[PDB]
Amino acid sequence: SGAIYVGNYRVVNRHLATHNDWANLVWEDSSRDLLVSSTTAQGCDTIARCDCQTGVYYCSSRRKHYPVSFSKPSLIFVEASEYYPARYQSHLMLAVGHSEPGDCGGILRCQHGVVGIVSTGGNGLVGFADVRDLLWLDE
Ligand SMILES: CS(=O)(=O)c1ccc(Br)cc1CC(=O)N1CCC[C@H](C(N)=O)C1
Ligand SMILES: [Zn+2]
Repeated sequence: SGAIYVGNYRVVNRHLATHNDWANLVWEDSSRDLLVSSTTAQGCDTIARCDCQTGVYYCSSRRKHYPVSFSKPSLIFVEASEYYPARYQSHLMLAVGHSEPGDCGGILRCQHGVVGIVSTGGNGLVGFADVRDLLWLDE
């Protein structure tokens, strides 16, 4: 579980969004597994605007942060689940690192700020849904 709080926005995995998130919906994209809802309180997370391919992510199944090299956002095939049929997830980045069900929502950060959140994984890999192209989160 986990979310990004920037300005008047909350960014969470779309498959884990709550009733409040859907009642206060700003934007959602099932192909990216992302949903953004509005908040009354102000958020101070900084979003990175870069093309970093290294960073650090939070892994809740280990209560630890790990450094990773990750790929550029692209379309990657993702297996069926209680949340989605089999499909290509877009804007997804892969890294070699530990992740297991329950880890979605962990933040990936580089020196510039928040890069994305855990969205997929398994087999010694971890997948992150990128948020660096959503320029409107800041303004
Ligand atoms: C594939 S797994 O070994 O069950 C796993 C491992 C790590 C992590 Br983080 C998570 C899982 C499950 C997984 O990737 N899901 C379920 C939730 C929605 C995801 C999606 N973006 O379509 C796909
Ligand atoms: Zn960066």
